[PDB]
Amino acid sequence: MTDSIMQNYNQLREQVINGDRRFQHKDGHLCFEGVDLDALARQYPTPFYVFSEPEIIRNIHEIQQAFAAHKNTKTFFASKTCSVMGVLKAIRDAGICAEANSQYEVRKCLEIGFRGDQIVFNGVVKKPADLEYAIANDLYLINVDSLYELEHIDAISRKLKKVANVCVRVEPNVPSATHAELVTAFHAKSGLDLEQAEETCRRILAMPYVHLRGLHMHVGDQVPESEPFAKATKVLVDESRRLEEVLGIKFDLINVGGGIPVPYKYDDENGDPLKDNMYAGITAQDFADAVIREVHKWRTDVEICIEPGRKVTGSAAVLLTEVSCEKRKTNYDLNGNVECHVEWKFVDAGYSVLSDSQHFDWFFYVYNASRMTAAHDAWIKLAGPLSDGGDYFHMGVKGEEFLLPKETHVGDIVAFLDAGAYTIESQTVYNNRPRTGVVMIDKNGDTRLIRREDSYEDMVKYDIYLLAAA
Amino acid sequence: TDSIMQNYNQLREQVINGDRRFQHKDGHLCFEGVDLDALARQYPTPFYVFSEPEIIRNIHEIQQAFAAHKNTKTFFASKTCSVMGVLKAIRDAGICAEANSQYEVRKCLEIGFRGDQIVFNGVVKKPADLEYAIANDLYLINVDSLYELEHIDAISRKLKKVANVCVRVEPNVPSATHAELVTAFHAKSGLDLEQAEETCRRILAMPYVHLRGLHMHVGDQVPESEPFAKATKVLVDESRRLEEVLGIKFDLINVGGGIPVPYKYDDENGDPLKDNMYAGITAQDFADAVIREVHKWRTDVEICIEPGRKVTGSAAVLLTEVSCEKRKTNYDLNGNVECHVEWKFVDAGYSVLSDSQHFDWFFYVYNASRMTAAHDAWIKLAGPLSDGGDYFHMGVKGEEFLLPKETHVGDIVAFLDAGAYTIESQTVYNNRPRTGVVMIDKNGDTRLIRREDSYEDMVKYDIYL
Ligand SMILES: Cc1ncc(COP(=O)(O)O)c(CN)c1O
Ligand SMILES: Cc1ncc(COP(=O)(O)O)c(CN)c1O
Ligand SMILES: N=C(N)NCCCC=O
Ligand SMILES: N=C(N)NCCCC=O
Ligand SMILES: [Cl-]
Ligand code: NA
Ligand code: NA
Repeated sequence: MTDSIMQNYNQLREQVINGDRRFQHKDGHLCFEGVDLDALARQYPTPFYVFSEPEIIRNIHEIQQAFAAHKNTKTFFASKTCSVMGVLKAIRDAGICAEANSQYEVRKCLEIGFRGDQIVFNGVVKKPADLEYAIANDLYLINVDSLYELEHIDAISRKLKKVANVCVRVEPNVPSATHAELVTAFHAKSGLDLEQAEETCRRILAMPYVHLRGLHMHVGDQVPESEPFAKATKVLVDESRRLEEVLGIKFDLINVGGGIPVPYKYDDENGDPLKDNMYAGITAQDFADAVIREVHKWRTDVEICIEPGRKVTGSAAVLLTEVSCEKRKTNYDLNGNVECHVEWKFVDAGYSVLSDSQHFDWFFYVYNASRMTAAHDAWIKLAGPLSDGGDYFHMGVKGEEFLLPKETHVGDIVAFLDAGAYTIESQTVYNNRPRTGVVMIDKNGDTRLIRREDSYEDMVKYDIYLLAAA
Repeated sequence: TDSIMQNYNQLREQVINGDRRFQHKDGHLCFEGVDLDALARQYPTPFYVFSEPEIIRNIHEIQQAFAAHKNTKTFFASKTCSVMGVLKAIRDAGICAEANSQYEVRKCLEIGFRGDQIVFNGVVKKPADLEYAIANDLYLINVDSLYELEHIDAISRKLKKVANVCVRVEPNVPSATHAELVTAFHAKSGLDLEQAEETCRRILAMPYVHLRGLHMHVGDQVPESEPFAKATKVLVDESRRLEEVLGIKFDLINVGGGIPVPYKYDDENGDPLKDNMYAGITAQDFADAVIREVHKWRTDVEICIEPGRKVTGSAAVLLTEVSCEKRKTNYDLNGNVECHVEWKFVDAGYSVLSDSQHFDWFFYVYNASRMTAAHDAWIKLAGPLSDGGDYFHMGVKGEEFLLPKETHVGDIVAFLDAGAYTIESQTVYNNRPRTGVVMIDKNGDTRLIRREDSYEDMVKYDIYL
């Protein structure tokens, strides 16, 4: 079976450079929208991320095509997924809107060109200063998370004499087959209890500068099944319908959140999405079909807002990291007898550069971009440069082991695929390694830097100290 | 439960009545005489406050531990915290510095550590990194691979500057810390022990590489003395043997770091070998084991140690403002009520205090604004991030913490023992800024030593029109 695993992985390798809309090969190198990534990793210092604006556009089209059966849909990119300004601008250019989770996320969306009526503000903590900024900028929605926050919205909206447009976020009591930390609709810190929606909405109606637009929920992240979306949307729809009758109102909209999964493992025939959510399980079309069906049982004219994040960018980046050292190690037992030997390959990216590979057991395809057409036929362990004993990549092809060509040598470029969601803002300067540069491939296939690597002077500029040596 | 609550409040009283770091005044938690509620009104929360006096106390513990061995050299592992004012306090306390990257070496030099006070560790030292170290006359480069040693030979020859090295070896010694924190067993780091002899033979023959000794590091937060005793004995036996074989006298032996810090103080209720939030040993037990083994061989040789966590761990407190609150209902998959949860939201989440989420790390949590009030209410403590999992799971009982029932939005919550591995691991996830850092100096005065990331700082890395 360990040869079949190896055989299967190289079947996947050949699929990347043969039937993948993102990738080709040239001179034995992995290519991304026609850009030789080996050559690219010689022009910029590794490790760095390369994003594909073509692939962002493709993903966005998939999301929008998915909702064709409901004309009045509004799509808000969850900027928490990636808020590099060049990536935000590409998403604005593609024609959808923006969702933000903090005052500075709202500000950067405004700065990059999203209008206030293109921005939704989510979050379990919106301090008075955050609310005042949001209300002064005529945000499309502030998705109210608590009665405490609502009291501030009432007072600040009156103070500003500006209408605050709100959804009431409710927990629909719907679990999902994703990471425990990634469920947000079941025993959650976020949202009001469903039971509190009625009186909350009633009070918003009486508030002169707070305009109730609808109800909000968000199921979770990387949800690999359509049923949670159907169940949760039904809860929201049923309460929306009931409140319309009870309160004598007509809701502008309903906001069903995000959570469309992205494939991080592609050989679906070998995977069970309900046991391993690296298998996506559903497409954007399944998500749309589930949401739209439930909403249409209530109104076909109401506006549906969605908040996809991961799906917009997840598949649209690659992490490029150079093999920087190598060693063979012996593993002994407690009495000093050999157990095995381990071929360690060290790349210049650790978990401070790719957080979820460590902290959320996230799988990304790993290939030798310099030897993309070579058989990946050696079992190796892939370590980062950090001090932590545990800074190596545990989510291997088999156990903690990866497959690379037996010819791999120091200086080869290793590529992590599907590296575009939740990979940039989560970086650290642990061990004072810099956070990575970020390169963008535009619609013409041309590359440019859209974020610099942190410089040394960046490592210290935040500190206040007396310099001792120049 | 009632017992857990009484025990937690006995611990609370001990914080303000029998802890060298803390007092109470006006009902508020004080740190070295500084009112932390008052301090949190002067700076935007969340932020960290470090105590230079406690850093000094910790270094004194470490150096008093080694009183039986005159020639001991102590290198603060700067990966623990390299805020420049923290490095300055450590430098001013009189010990040395260890670095894990070219930029760590540079900031150590810039803040005033001399080259001869700096050890460079790392499994990846690229030629540019090695050249920078060699050019700066570092006391040690702890060689981690033969591949790296070949670059050291060539660069040292090219610069005509002597490179001072240890050979790091894996001692084959497991330890009862986190799997991710073991570094002396099945590790990515070090050479196999059998490779030491030939590697040392070849270094001797290199004209611009000087062999100082052997190096190992057992792990981080090691709750037991036996692994250090056993790993040191391995290094000492092989140091003795190579001295005989090669006819040399080693400069030193470097036994690394790993002195644990108490994150739970009620040791009478603790199993350190299952829950290493209990420290299990002290610096003195660490020194006793190391010195006991080295002294079977040489009493004159220099012992190098690389403590990180022990220097700063106990010397900081994360201050975070209660910023929202709500009560929720947890239902089962049949609409039946399971329980009722009181959520308190602070303005710090795991992007500020990484290890509370990513390594299941426990820190004492108290209401600094109501530190003299009974912590008599069961709450769940959430951060502000989008993630549903951004709440503090390492509670007083399960995922539940105790705070005064009087707790209000605007109160200041303190996380204790927040001084190790808490700053450089922060992120700007959700575009919340990495925190400011305040230092209480030796005279009890406060000053900002790191600014909170501003909006501008965070967009400044991007290249856009
Ligand atoms: C309220 C809300 N909206 C949308 C999203 C986006 O999630 P995803 O990236 O999985 O689409 C999130 C992030 N979990 C969220 O918290
Ligand atoms: C080589 C080396 N020495 C010293 C340390 C510091 O360890 P600690 O903070 O547990 O004392 C580390 C990090 N575990 C290390 O990798
Ligand atoms: N999360 C932490 N503290 N990791 C590092 C432990 C020491 C290793 O370098
Ligand atoms: N680090 C990750 N991916 N967290 C969950 C992402 C969605 C939550 O907001
Ligand atoms: Cl010293
Ligand atoms: Na109103
Ligand atoms: Na020599």
